[PDB]
Amino acid sequence: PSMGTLMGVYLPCLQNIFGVILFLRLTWMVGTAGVLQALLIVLICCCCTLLTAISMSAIATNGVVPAGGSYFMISRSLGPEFGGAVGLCFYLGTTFAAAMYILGAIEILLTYIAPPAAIFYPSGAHDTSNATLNNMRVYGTIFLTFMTLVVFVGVKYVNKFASLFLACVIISILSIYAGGIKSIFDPPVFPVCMLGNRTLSRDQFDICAKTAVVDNETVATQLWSFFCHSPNLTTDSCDPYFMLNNVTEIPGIPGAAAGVLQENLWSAYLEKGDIVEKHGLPSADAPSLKESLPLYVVADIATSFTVLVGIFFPSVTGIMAGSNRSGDLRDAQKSIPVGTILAIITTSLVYFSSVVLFGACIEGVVLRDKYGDGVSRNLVVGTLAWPSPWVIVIGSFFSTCGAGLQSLTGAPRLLQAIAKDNIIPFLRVFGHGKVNGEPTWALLLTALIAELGILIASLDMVAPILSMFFLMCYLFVNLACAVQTLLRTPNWRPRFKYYHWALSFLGMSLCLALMFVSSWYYALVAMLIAGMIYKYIEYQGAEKEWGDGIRGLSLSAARYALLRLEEGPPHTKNWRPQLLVLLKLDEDLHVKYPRLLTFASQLKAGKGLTIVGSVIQGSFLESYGEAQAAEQTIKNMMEIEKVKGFCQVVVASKVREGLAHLIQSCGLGGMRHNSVVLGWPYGWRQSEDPRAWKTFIDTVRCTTAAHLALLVPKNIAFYPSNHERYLEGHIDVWWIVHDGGMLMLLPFLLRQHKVWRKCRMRIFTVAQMDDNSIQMKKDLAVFLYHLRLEAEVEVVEMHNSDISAYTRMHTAVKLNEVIVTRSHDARLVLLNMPGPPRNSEGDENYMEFLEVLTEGLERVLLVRGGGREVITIYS
Amino acid sequence: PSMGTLMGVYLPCLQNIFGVILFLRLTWMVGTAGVLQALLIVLICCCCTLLTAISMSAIATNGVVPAGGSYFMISRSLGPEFGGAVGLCFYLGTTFAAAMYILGAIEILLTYIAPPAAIFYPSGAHDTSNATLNNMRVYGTIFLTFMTLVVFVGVKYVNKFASLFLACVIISILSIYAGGIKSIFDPPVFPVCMLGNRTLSRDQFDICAKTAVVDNETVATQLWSFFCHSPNLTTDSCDPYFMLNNVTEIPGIPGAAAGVLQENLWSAYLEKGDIVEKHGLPSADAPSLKESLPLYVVADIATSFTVLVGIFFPSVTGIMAGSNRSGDLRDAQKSIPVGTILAIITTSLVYFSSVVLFGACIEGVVLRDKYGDGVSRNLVVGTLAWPSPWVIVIGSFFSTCGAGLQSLTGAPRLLQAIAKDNIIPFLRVFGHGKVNGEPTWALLLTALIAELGILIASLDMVAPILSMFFLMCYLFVNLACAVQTLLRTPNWRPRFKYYHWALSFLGMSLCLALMFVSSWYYALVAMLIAGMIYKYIEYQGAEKEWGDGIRGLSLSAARYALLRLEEGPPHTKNWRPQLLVLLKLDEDLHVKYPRLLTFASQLKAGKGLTIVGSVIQGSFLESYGEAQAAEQTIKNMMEIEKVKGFCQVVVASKVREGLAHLIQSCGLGGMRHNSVVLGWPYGWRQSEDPRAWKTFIDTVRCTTAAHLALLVPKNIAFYPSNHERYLEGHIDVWWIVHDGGMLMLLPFLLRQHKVWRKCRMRIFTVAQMDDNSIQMKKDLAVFLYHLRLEAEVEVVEMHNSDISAYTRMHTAVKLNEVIVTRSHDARLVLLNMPGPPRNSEGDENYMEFLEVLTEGLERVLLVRGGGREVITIYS
Ligand SMILES: *[C@@H]1O[C@H](CO)[C@@H](O[C@@H]2O[C@H](CO)[C@@H](O)[C@H](O)[C@H]2NC(C)=O)[C@H](O)[C@H]1NC(C)=O
Ligand SMILES: *[C@@H]1O[C@H](CO)[C@@H](O[C@@H]2O[C@H](CO)[C@@H](O)[C@H](O)[C@H]2NC(C)=O)[C@H](O)[C@H]1NC(C)=O
Ligand SMILES: *[C@@H]1O[C@H](CO)[C@@H](O[C@@H]2O[C@H](CO)[C@@H](O)[C@H](O)[C@H]2NC(C)=O)[C@H](O)[C@H]1NC(C)=O
Ligand SMILES: *[C@@H]1O[C@H](CO)[C@@H](O[C@@H]2O[C@H](CO)[C@@H](O)[C@H](O)[C@H]2NC(C)=O)[C@H](O)[C@H]1NC(C)=O
Ligand SMILES: [K+]
Ligand SMILES: [K+]
Repeated sequence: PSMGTLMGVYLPCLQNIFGVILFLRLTWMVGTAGVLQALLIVLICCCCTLLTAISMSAIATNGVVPAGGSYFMISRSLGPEFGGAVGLCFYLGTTFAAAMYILGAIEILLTYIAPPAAIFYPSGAHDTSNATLNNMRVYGTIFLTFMTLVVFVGVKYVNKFASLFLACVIISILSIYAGGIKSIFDPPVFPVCMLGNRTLSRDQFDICAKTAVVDNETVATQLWSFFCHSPNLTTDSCDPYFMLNNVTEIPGIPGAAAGVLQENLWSAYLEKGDIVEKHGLPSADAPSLKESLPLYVVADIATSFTVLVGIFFPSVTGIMAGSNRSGDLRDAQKSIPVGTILAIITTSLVYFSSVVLFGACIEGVVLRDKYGDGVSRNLVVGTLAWPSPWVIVIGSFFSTCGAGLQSLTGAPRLLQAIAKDNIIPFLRVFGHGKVNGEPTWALLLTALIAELGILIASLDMVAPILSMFFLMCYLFVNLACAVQTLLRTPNWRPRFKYYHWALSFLGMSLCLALMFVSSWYYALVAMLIAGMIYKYIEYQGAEKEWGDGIRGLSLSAARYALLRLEEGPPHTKNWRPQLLVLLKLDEDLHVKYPRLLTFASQLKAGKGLTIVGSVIQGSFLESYGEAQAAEQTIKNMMEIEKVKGFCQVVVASKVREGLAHLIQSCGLGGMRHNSVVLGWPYGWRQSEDPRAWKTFIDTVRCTTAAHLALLVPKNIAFYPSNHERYLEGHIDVWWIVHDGGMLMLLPFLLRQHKVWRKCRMRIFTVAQMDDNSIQMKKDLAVFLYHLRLEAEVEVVEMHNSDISAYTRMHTAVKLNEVIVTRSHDARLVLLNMPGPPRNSEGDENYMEFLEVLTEGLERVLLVRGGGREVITIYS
Repeated sequence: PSMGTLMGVYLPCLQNIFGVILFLRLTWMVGTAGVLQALLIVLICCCCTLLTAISMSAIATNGVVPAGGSYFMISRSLGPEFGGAVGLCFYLGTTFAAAMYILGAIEILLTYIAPPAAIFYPSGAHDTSNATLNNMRVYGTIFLTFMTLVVFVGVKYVNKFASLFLACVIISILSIYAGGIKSIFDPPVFPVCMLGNRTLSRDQFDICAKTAVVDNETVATQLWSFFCHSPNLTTDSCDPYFMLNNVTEIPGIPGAAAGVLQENLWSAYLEKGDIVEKHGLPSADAPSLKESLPLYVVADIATSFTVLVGIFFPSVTGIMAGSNRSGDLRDAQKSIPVGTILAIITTSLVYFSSVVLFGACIEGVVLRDKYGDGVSRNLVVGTLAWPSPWVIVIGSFFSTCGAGLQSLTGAPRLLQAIAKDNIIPFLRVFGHGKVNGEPTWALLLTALIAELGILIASLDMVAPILSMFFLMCYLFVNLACAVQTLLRTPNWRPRFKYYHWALSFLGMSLCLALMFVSSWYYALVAMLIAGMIYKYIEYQGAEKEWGDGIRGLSLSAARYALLRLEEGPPHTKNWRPQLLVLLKLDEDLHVKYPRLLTFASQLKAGKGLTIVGSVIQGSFLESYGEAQAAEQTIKNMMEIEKVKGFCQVVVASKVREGLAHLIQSCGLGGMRHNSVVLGWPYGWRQSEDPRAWKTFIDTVRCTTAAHLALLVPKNIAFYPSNHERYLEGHIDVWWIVHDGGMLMLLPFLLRQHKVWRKCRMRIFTVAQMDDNSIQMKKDLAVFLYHLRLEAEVEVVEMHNSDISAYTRMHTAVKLNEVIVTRSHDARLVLLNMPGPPRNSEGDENYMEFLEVLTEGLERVLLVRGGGREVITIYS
């Protein structure tokens, strides 16, 4: 591990991000859309790329930066899914970028260097735009096969050629800028011929004039014959437009001044078939024939803001190239982000400055002319260069061929990596390699896809697909980062100093909008294939890890949610009850109190969680069938009571030991239960053995030991069935000094049912004789009215000296008289359960008085909190 | 509950589905696109509607069909979510349908019945198409407020007017078809004026001729003056086109023959500003001035297939109207589907037949003329009617006004219902109602939205928005049905005889494509708002049911997945191991064998679930802190071993009782554990108490009683840490007569780790002397090669007479000698664990001899299945 930061990540990213659009389709961009819109487009693309770089840096800061490429980092940081989709998108982008590079190199070879090097000439104006496409296809396939053979046998020569090509691009840029600086003092002389208001083409004729002077006489020029098909100057059978307008010679490079910048500062789009047009030149109007149109210059494609953005976008892709040597950096956590960001910044600055230079040095005629038709078949960008345009042409050609080489040697690499990681089946056969490791069948697949792309044979028509794939990958990386940060995933801590999920969300939205505005059907199909591959990967993973069923990807979801649930710290406010239900089974293996199940169902109304549990005496090794039958019958009984939950039965030797074990064993980590529901012991005096009720008390102690809310309804046989409706009544809630957090909440949560909806609460808190409640009543009423739940509230009590719940037998009947006289007709009574016996011997007399505390009442529901259970909403 | 099927669901659905597009913009559809394309569009729309009807019928067959409207049915059948989104989409669709109906009524009143009833006249050709829009806005707002007041005070009159309007529509259709039949014998005389190839407008001038005969002389007509601005026939200062063509009187209704159908059988689109043209009429070519263009007929909008589909789609919406009276049908499960399907079928048949009639009776000129400009300002559809066009005009006007009334009285209904169900907060204030129940502020909201829609003031520009909302609702209902069926959700049993999830998926795809092809930005914004409201509803539900945190919607997901997990029947093939880990804690509350955790981590490699458990002796009521500390320290220790799972600690009085309870208590319903991992007792002879090892044996019995796979590694101290890598070795697997299902699977699952990846399996199954294994070796090799996992396989054994695992002490050493000689150098040894002791007294000597099977060996991993455990992949 020994590599610098400039040599490790800066230079490779710089050479990858720079491309051929800068040398072929940037002056056209500035000319056809104006300086302001050009800067706007560059700014938008730079913004999405920079936000994606921020997200990539956040990814690269997390973890330990596993060695090997850039796909491995994303896969390790974002799970097995979100890696296959982005991997395939990147692969398709690389394999189409190779084809685009081949097409650009072929174009440079054909229209600039050696025009005679053509197979099928486009003879005649008829069917002009087919021979060029056929030549493109032929040369593309020949170059593709030759370069596949070149990258087959040897690769290290290509490896050093990479630095060669970077040097070529650098010298090209410096040449351009030196020429731009020289343009201040004295510009090069590259005249352009002008006819009326439109522009001619100088490649065919020689002199830009109507009539010339030869042999001491005035004679019509070659332009006269080529435009009027009449070698006699007296004929008038040609276009009236030529005889109605008059010719000039405009300097192709006027210099770098303010006026030239002001002239072409505004947008001027065009439609296919129109003529690139000057703005400030005088000209009359007249019709024209159809034979003269071939001897003009014409826009080859309809131009628009969206189309221009789509064409320009590939000129900024290549951000993720600064991770191919991730296993070699001396400092992985630091070098990658700063290097990537600096590379993006310097490319953006060069783009801005070059756009301004083109706007302020070349007029709107040359810039709006692809292929340099208006200027002697010459490259427009090379007109500015200092020594000569040929250095620019050679540098562009070498850089384009080299970029094709790296793309074609890089796509099989990640295809083989994805294949060897074994997440998609057929990639397994697509994965085999040579003895050293160089791919041997994936190269054929990428060659076939590159040939398919070349078959289109149009540089402008291929760039949008490249843009779609790269934008789609960027959308997934941004979305993954944003969601992972927001929803608290474990093992995701991007300790980067300038990261925020809002930035990732904003970049996602911005260049999602870019992806859709550019082309909606390509975006739609890309999204469909990405979603399909994501779901297929998820299904394969579920089949592999789990029992290989259609239920696997539900078990996976449950496990993933339960693992997410561990990161958060418990607990905040807004306490809600979660119920554990304890039942007793008759000697005939049948339930005893289904009304308790009905009550538990109507309290939660099908929300939250409920775990019904039971205990069967006996050994486990000889009573498995009994437990298996009891679980099934409890499951059947729960279905008819409209309660949704889970069941559990544990065979044990001691029933109280089984209950104690069930107290904290039910539920998984974080998915626990919050409260316990247990019944009342009926006829304990009838039974002679204390064990009929002592176990009861024991359970309470455990519920106090585990800090769990305890609910013990009494007279469950009188509780209403799930069918009997109620039309009128009053639910009394006798709040006392403590545990008021939920005593005012249970009526609110229970009101949301078809049974008790008609009733109204009658909270009747005690008014101790020590201090009156004139203002306390107002404060409590204000607190109730501030919350959603509100009802009649009063303050009344008979005595305060008696110490019942202060920290004591007469105080039981003393309050019982008031309760019975004031709440005899109430439908239901919420009441605070007292504390457990102080010592072990205090149990008996305990059971002595709680029942006379509820003697005479029909229905009571004793409640104790024994925990923290703070509440904020509603209550 | 007493209602028929024709009066309950057929007639209301028929009345709702028929609209104003049929009477205003259907002849235009047939004229501008041709019969074939019209039939194709109608077929596509009918297909999506019919598939949505199939899905709706499947929904209506499930459950008990809860009473009240149609929103309640969807909400009950598809959960609280997917109901709010579709509810809001339906509400917006209805409140824009009201505006569209108002606009259609305004147009009918303005351009057909009383032209003078205008406020802002469009004087002059300048700014012509804005005064009409202003008139539309003024009349729209005045009738909006008037109709809001009408539906405010009284509604019963509107209720009977509904049947009135249905009768009006029926009589209108009957009149149209009677006129179509009459067209066979003798057609009505409605001449159209023709100039050359283009068509004039008869509303302004009177006679369609060049020069008339008056006062026994030849005098130029009013057309001469209105088209040449010269009351003298000798002038020639007007359009040359008029002087080079002719004038004819083409019959506007030629009859119903084959030739007329053939003439307009092909598509003919047009662009905005163009003139409708006859196809077979001869005419010369000449230029024209700009003063004559106003005295022609012009297409008011650019026409295309997509635009025409978008305009036509609202003419089929209204399927869900056959569920408003759901709480009153005599038979809910049967009447709704058949009635809805029959209504859709009869509407489709009427649409097809009327399209064919229009194609085969009316020429392509007037059909392509909106507002009937070419025929005396007359409605085109009313030209065919038997008595007179006025009956059609009156019926259309009354039907449109009534449709607006029902839309405006229906939207507040479901708005109030959604508000009262309390799923979105501000709907609470939007929900207040009068004493009877009629809404009082929701009506204000829908009135404002309808006013906003009318502000557009264009019938064609409003229909696509309705189409988008209705299609979005249909997309959600179809997607919900398809996913609900596929993922085996509980409480979803659509017992309909003609339902299949493939149909719902196909309809979803088809009119998702419709929604996107019509307009992509409207579709995008609709999807964004639907997704946002869905997520907001989910978040609010999580906050309400759960502890009101950002973790709520993860608990909800876990619960929902575990509830889905119960429906499926266990278990299919492809057994996979799920581990429960048993640990012993030192007296100093510290772990003993972290190497066991490392082994459990490398065996699963972060897949499946792992539930570590422990047991602490003592009472629970006084040892809570010990358990709380032990759980935390085990959680800390698990993190460094790269194992992901859950922990559980249970305080108990008997350690073996705690283990027995932990056997089946860990995990929830369906999220259970499949196998148990327990260590080996070291130095049992050193200990005098049998409980040091007897408990061990006891655990095995429980694992046999619960039918759970048992794994007991020996010499765990020598097992490698997850850091020490291995370069060479051999993992011996000594398979025996039984339990071969996973003995060949454990090496395959364990191979996928960075430590054991270098090793290779050496399966060495026994070759009993009873029968050779020459062909059995070939069969086993074929079975291995068929699966992914394969390795060296041999057959060897020293004797077969000895009965070791047949159902016995010398047979231990007899096999031990062979094992030690043939597998001494192996890295790891997989071996089949024998059966438990036959009786209780057979435990001791049991522990006597198993160890001689492992005597001398370094690492052994004894395995027993004790279950079913069938495997299909790989193995
Ligand atoms: C030749 O180019 C210029 C500008 O189009 C014209 O030549 C002279 O300049 C003015 C400006 O148009 C003309 O109106 C004069 O008639 C020209 N002659 C002078 C000033 O002596 C002229 O318009 C062009 N030639 C033709 C035939 O159009
Ligand atoms: C260039 O000069 C011509 C006059 O020779 C300008 O006039 C346009 O001529 C074309 C051809 O008939 C018309 O279609 C346009 O409508 C004319 N433009 C008008 C009338 O504004 C032409 O605009 C000039 N081009 C520029 C200034 O870019
Ligand atoms: C209608 O008749 C005209 C001749 O009066 C046909 O000719 C068209 O004329 C316009 C106006 O100049 C041209 O733009 C078209 O190109 C002509 N079409 C031809 C020559 O085929 C016109 O086609 C007729 N339209 C029909 C039959 O639909
Ligand atoms: C307009 O009408 C005249 C009618 O005279 C057409 O002239 C045709 O040729 C001679 C000369 O009048 C007549 O005998 C024919 O009967 C005329 N009609 C036909 C169909 O041949 C003239 O061709 C018409 N111009 C059109 C249709 O553009
Ligand atoms: K690039
Ligand atoms: K309708």
